[PDB]
Amino acid sequence: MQSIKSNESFKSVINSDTPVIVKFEAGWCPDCRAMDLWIDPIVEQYNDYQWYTVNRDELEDVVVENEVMGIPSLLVFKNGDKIAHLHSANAKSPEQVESFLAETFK
Repeated sequence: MQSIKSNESFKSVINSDTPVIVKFEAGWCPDCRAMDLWIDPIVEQYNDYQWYTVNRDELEDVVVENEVMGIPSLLVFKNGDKIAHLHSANAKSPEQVESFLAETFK
């Protein structure tokens, strides 16, 4: 998962013809840390898609405008449009993330 470090970079990768998956997170967060222990196989299954991270405190403008309400959240984009949003309250286990991505990519 490559880190996005600016608003322009964010705009740029979300205007992809092929879908893009972005994890919003922060370094202090033990739920964000948890997710990293189990997310790598899901990333591999979903290899065909680009995965990125956004630090929630670093790009607030992005966070607020994409209606990111807690962390970790997983949002999916295609041609600039937000196509799915996994809110952090439901992002607690690999089962939950897998199910969200299956529902979004079906």
